[PDB]
Amino acid sequence: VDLGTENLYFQSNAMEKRYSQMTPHELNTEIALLSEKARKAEQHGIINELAVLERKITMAKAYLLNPEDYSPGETYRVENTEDEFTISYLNGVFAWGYRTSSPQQEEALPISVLQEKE
Ligand SMILES: [Cl-]
Repeated sequence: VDLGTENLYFQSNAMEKRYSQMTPHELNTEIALLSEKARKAEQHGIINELAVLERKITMAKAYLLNPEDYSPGETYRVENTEDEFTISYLNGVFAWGYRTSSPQQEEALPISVLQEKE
């Protein structure tokens, strides 16, 4: 068993544990540092790395938000897409629900990507 293929499960859990204990100021500092590294990756076209950093930023941003500001049963726009996502329930910093374009698939998205409808 090459459990190393699951490297990101352990990295992800460590990140979430770390962010869950941060103050808002610490999260803002983390996001600023990640954003500066992302800017550098973007300016050099290092796409893979830019994507890794942006996924971390999206997660850090979810820890700054308040899960109670999101409502089960409400439908939101998924940031940077033309999709709509209806929330089934919240757990941690994620909203479990489904996209109106794939209503047979329950799935989870960080609350930071849910935008109130316009
Ligand atoms: Cl995180």
